[PDB]
Amino acid sequence: MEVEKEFITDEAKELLSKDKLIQQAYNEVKTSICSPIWPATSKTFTINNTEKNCNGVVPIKELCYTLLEDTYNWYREKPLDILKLEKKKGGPIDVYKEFIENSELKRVGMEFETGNISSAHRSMNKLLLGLKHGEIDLAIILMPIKQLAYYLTDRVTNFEELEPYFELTEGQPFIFIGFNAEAYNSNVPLIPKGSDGMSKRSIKKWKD
Amino acid sequence: MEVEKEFITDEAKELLSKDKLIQQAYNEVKTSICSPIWPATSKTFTINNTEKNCNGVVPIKELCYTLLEDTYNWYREKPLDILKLEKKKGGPIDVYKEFIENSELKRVGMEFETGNISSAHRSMNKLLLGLKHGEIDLAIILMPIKQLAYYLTDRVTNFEELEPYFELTEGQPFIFIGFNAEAYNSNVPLIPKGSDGM
DNA sequence: TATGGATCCATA
DNA sequence: TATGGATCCAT
Repeated sequence: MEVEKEFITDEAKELLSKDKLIQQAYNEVKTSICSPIWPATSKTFTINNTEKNCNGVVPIKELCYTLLEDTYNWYREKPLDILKLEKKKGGPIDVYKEFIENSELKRVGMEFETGNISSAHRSMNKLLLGLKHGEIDLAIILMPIKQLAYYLTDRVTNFEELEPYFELTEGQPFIFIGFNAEAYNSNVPLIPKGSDGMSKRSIKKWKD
Repeated sequence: MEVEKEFITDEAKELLSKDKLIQQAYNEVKTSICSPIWPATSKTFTINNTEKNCNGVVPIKELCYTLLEDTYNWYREKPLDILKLEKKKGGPIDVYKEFIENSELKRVGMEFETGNISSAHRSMNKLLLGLKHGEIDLAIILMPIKQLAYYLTDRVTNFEELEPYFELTEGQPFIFIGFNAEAYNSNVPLIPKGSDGM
């Protein structure tokens, strides 16, 4: 997979230039998102382009999550205190990791959005909320770009469609990454939808 | 239909206290939202409570829009300049109306959310964007409360689920209103569904 | 009566 | 075209 579009707030740029732990986080994220391939035996991600919305989204994230969790030690389902404890309503964050080096600690929250575009607004607000309540120091949202999404389940989150709203995270450190396949072709197999595209891996939950 | 819950940012409270144009927009929407009845012969909104999520959501909004549009003169699908003109990306706002009186104009935008709860965040954000850009002066969101939603299509916007995010509108004039059915009864007809997604 | 999602719809 | 929406799913 390749990263083709990115939006970095000014606040995230400042941390990205001076801060080594943030620098480290970003690198683990980029490398993880560039890792997905299709098919499994290939060295790049090629997507079937026979027709509009022909592919399901589930399997596309697998290799990204595996790398973060198993090679980089990020956790899944970290709940925010403002939600679990105070409001007692609202689910957790997709991915999370604490980066420590001597006295320094940096907490990063991230959501890899492949749901409907409307869900991304939710992920965005949810990260907004943990940033404003001091629970995370940087927020990251990963999603496909529009070109890629043309061949995915209809209406999934795409960079270009969320882009007019990026402006609502100003004043906070946030990074938006739009990924695209490295090739389009109808020789490759279709990513399955439904149960068949379902992940069957055990996930590294924060509660462990 | 009844209005059962409401959250008014302190900024909207001020306006609702001082502004007549604002009070008028408010009473209009309230009257309209209290509009829906079921069945069509009834004087109130009765909802078939046979099973969880047994009713569809479309025909619920009908009578509310009708009053807004036909009686009160609000306009549907009003595009925002930041999106249609500047960013050149994005859809319009659901209901809009200009309150003009003397040298005064009050611009109100409103979203009647019956889509997935996730959508509600899109609506909230789009209305925050119009507020931030000075295109509207008050933003309002109407949604079912959880009790009523329980009988509607699974996962539709419900007051209580959006509630933890109200604070994201802080500093802005906003109004969230949650409506409920006047009664529940298994003898009234089911609100039909469509064939969306799955 | 919990909650993030995954999928397809209809009208431009 | 592009966009808001509706409908069930999985844990």
